[PDB]
This record gives sequence, structure tokens and C-alpha cells, in this order.
Amino acid sequence: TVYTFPDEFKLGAATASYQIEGAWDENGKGPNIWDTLTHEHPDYVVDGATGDIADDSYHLYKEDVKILKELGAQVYRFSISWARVLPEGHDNIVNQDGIDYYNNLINELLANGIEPMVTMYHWDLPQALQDLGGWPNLVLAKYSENYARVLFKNFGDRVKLWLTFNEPLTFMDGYASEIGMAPSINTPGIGDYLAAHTVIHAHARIYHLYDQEFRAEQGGKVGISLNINWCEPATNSAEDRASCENYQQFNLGLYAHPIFTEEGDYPAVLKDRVSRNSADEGYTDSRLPQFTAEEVEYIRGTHDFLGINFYTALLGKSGVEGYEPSRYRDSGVILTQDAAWPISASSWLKVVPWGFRKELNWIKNEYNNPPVFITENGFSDYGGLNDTGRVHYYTEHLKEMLKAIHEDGVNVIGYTAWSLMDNFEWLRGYSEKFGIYAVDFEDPARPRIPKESAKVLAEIMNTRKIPERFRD
Ligand code: NA
Repeated sequence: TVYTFPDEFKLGAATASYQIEGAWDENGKGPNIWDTLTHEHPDYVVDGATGDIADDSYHLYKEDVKILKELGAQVYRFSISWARVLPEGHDNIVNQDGIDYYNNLINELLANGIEPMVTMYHWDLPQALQDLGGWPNLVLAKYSENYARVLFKNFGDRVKLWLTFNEPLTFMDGYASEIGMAPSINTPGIGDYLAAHTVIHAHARIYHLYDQEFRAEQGGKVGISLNINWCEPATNSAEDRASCENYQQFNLGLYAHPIFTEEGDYPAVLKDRVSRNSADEGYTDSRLPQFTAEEVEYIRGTHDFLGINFYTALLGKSGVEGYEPSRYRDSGVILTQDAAWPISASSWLKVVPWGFRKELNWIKNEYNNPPVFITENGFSDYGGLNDTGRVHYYTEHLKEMLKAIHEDGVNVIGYTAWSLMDNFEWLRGYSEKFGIYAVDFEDPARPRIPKESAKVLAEIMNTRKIPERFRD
């Protein structure tokens, strides 16, 4: 039993637009902040890589569907490029080529028995909107609503699973470093919080829009994809436990407390620690933006499920470190990794599968067991088809998830592996490989070829169980 997927559980794989599509200026697509970063600041990216071509999925989408069908995916999670649909960011111009492209992908998926799951925003903000300040500027919440309306109107007759945002915890950091994630702005502890605030408002507007304009007719579900690392106490002390709770609240709770709790608003510890730190440093006003009571009520409850991206764990101990001001310093935890944990090709990613089960339980308890869709989980290497590390990563994480479901009663409803294929890994370029299919980025045809992990995942998807040879 503990090794079998529930009958209704959905298995598949995931990608994101900038990471795979290419065709960055083709057929009317406007520029986004990742076009800007990779063109103007190749020094920020391994190898000076760009997403100009990537996997060429703009042209090769039928090949993506082919490998999804081979895999036996029930669901394909992909994102829509805002500037491919609305090249000016605002909704005055709708690019028919972009509409056609995503319709073609959706129709090809459905014709092959694969359900689309669409992320509206996976980090590729139109440059025209960044030029107003981007996410720190609250005007983007209405612009986001208008973008979502175009998506629901055009695609919602065939798409029943939506994610408003992917990893705002990550993309807010694009406003906390001059050399990091697009748009590479250095406003740590100030602009990143403003970005989060706008995103939360935007998410809520999109959810209400769906309720008001589309749900009765379309009958789908709207969630949001939040990343979170498990944070294990470095020692069993109450003090180290407190630091790990701080971590959860400052990373997951920042977004999930406003949306997924009955109370809404930011977590109290977030409000209180930032207020105290801001006062101590002489600011008249807290660096953390505030919601009014009316906003709190508007935002809370704006969900049909919780999307989770899970990869790894950290150790947390009592204390404070980081630069003043910053979210990490405000969070009141000292974070490390255990040297014993297996490594990957990514500095930040260690293999800690039991952390996945711990995190799922934390979520169950904090948010009253919401339906949870695992929208990403995966592992990096530098290359190779005999990807034993990736196979082990998947089989262990799936086993831990199945224990969470069957032993712990966590309502996990689906899982999409990150990623269907090797792709443009942001500031790491093509140097870190997360695919279950390999792609030759030196071959203009960008062939996708299965790794051992694709074969093992196909076996898991076909049999709906963890094969005996991978069991404890
Ligand atoms: Na339209």
C-alpha cells in the first residue's frame, strides 16, 4: 500500500517558458527581463548563455508532447510567456502568434491524452513593466489581472489547472542583488518585500477574476507554486527549533500565511521581526509593507490547492546572520548544510529525502491539510544518460511522499518532475542538467533523448507503484 499511488493522483513533468522555448523575438514576441539579463549582462550567467534558442520548444512543441507521451505523463506543467502573448506587457495588444502557439501546444497535449497545467508567471516579466519598477510597483497587480484575463479567455475552455505564480520567494530575490536573478536590482530587505506584496495582491486579483468571470463556465482550479526547503534543527534544542520555525515562516509563510490560513496576513513573526529591526536601524517606517484589514480578507482563501516545489533541506540554528537589511538577516536563523548529505551539480541542492516528508507534515499542520500538488522536484548533474543519482533522488523522494500520503494522511494530489528535459538553468546556463531527457545544445535540431531516470519514471507511471528494487 505505502508503495502505490492513489488512483486519482496525477503524475507528470514540468518546464518553464524562458527555459525551453527560444524564439525570443520571433513573430511579435516582446522582450522580457531575461532577454535583457542574458543580452546585457552575460557576465552574470555561466558561459554567457542565453535562452535565445534553449530547447527550441517554440518550434519543437510536438517533440515535447511525443516524449511526454512516451513517458506516460498524465499532466504537463508548462508556463506561458507574458511577452509572447502581450508584447507590451499591458493588454492593449494581443499577439495572435502567441495565442496560436499555446493553443497548438494545449491541443496537441489533449489529442495525446495529456492534461495541461499552466503557470501564468514563471519569471519572464515584460521589460516594459520592469521599466515601471517591476514587482515592487503595486500597479503590476492590475496588469497581472489583465494578463490572466487574456489567458482564461483564450485557454480556459481547455485548461483546468492554473498556477498564478512560480516561486515568488525566488524571483523576489531579483530585487535583492545587483548580479543575481533578473532584473538584478540591489534593494535587499526593501524591494524584495515590496515585490512579494505586489505578487500576493496580484495572485488574489487573479483568483477573484477567475471566480467572477470564468469559474462557472470553465470549472477549473487555481493555485500558486511556492518553493520551500526543509529546515532541520541543528541540535534538538528549543532555541534551534524556534529558528527553524522562523525559517518556515520567512520562506513559505511569507506567501502562504496570507493566502492559506483562516486569519490571513503575513505571519506574526515576520511582521514583528522586521518591525523591530527597522526601528532599531532608525527607519520611521517598517521595511515590511502592510495589508489593511480589507486586503487581508480579500487575499485569504484565494486558493483551490497549494503547489509546492521541493528540492532540499538546510540545518537551522538559533542566531542572526546576513547583511543589514536583508530577508535572511530578518529571519533569525543561521543556515548550513550537513557535509554528509549527498551532493548534486548545484551548490544549494543536497539530497535529503526525509526532509520532503517533514515539510509535507509541516504544511499539513500549518494550513489544515490543503490539497498539495508537487509542481517541482528534481536533481542536477553535469551530463550523462546513466543518471543513477537522479534515479535515486526520484525513487527516494517519491517513497517519502508516499509515506506522507499513506502513513501521515497528507492530501498530496499530484506530482510533476522538474524537468521534462535539460534546459536553460537561469544563471547557471546550460551547465547544470535537471532533465529526465537529455538535450544536445550543440545540435540545431535539439534532439531529446531519454536518460535512465526517464525510463524509471515511465515504469513508475505505468505501474503506479515504486518498483521492488527501489524499496527499502
Ligand atoms: Na484576447
